[PDB]
Amino acid sequence: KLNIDSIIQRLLEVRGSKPGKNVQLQENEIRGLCLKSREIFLSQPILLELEAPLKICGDIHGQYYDLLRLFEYGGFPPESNYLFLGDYVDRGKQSLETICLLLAYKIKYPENFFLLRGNHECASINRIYGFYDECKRRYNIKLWKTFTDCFNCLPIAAIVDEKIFCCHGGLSPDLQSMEQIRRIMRPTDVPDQGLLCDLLWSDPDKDVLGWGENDRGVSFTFGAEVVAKFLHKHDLDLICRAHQVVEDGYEFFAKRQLVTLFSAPNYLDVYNNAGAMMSVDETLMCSFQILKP
Ligand SMILES: C=C1[C@@H](O)[C@@H]2O[C@]3(CC[C@H](/C=C/[C@@H](C)[C@@H]4CC(C)=C[C@@]5(O[C@H](C[C@@](C)(O)C(=O)O)CC[C@H]5O)O4)O3)CC[C@H]2O[C@@H]1[C@@H](O)C[C@H](C)[C@H]1O[C@@]2(CCCCO2)CC[C@H]1C
Ligand SMILES: [Mn+2]
Ligand SMILES: [Mn+2]
Repeated sequence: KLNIDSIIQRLLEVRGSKPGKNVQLQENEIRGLCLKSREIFLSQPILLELEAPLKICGDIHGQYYDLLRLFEYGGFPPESNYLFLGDYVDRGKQSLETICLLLAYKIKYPENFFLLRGNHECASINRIYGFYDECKRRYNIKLWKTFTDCFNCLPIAAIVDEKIFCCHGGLSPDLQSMEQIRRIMRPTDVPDQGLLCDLLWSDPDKDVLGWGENDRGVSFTFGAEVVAKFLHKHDLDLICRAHQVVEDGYEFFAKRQLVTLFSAPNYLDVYNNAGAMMSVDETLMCSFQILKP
């Protein structure tokens, strides 16, 4: 009953309009996007096994027109396949248009479009950093809770061609086998510290080789040795994550065993960072497409 094509049409109708122009979908349409995508998320693994070619994107944080710029540069679905690493809402001015377009494409192209969970796809987080307020203003809190129920079902990681491990934050001192991830049950809010918490919040740190203290006030930091042990144990070549703002949109850490992607140019209007998107072809060759602010 949900008219996906009309929703997409209206959402894309603003590409070319003055940045900031809102697209106000009906409440029933947004709830449908949430309920239908949730079903698909639960129907697919929590640890996705994808194949190149694919375009991987980092944080978007409600910068809708920048999301439109990414698609125009990388190709609107289904021209290209996409994998987003999380943090779709909060901070930006248009989290609603942003998340709705993404859910809409997930429903429209369930086998060629994927979305991972970021720490901002968490109630306790998006309640404070913007999304809740945006829903309260343009719609209502009940709709916000519907979004939360959808987010609690997002997959947590993906492996591209058995070589690239993708997640939002990073590793966990609790992560020993890939099975541990695959066994995580949904829906789930992340109520306790531990594996899922770390996957959503950890960061690589240049100072320590093993495990360190995280300035975020949650989770930990991990060094090059930790990364090395992980990659070899699971026969992987690289970790692709997001979660941290980087100047060039992308940046390597842990002696190039990990790459961080961030796709929200000029973050919060304060940073003058660029946004980036990483393209991976069938020859498992990695390439970066930058998006200047
Ligand atoms: C969000 C965050 C963290 O990520 C953030 O990490 C730190 C370390 C590095 C990071 C810096 C980021 C900068 C680049 C940006 C640039 C701009 C312009 C603004 C700003 O924006 C930050 C938030 C946000 C969203 O914009 C982000 O970019 O991260 C806050 C500091 C701001 O100067 O910094 O700041 C320290 C402050 C910390 O503050 C909150 C943190 O308190 C959240 C807290 C840990 C949570 O705890 C709970 C309980 C425990 C388990 C987890 O859930 C409940 C929910 C919530 C209260
Ligand atoms: Mn994050
Ligand atoms: Mn983020």
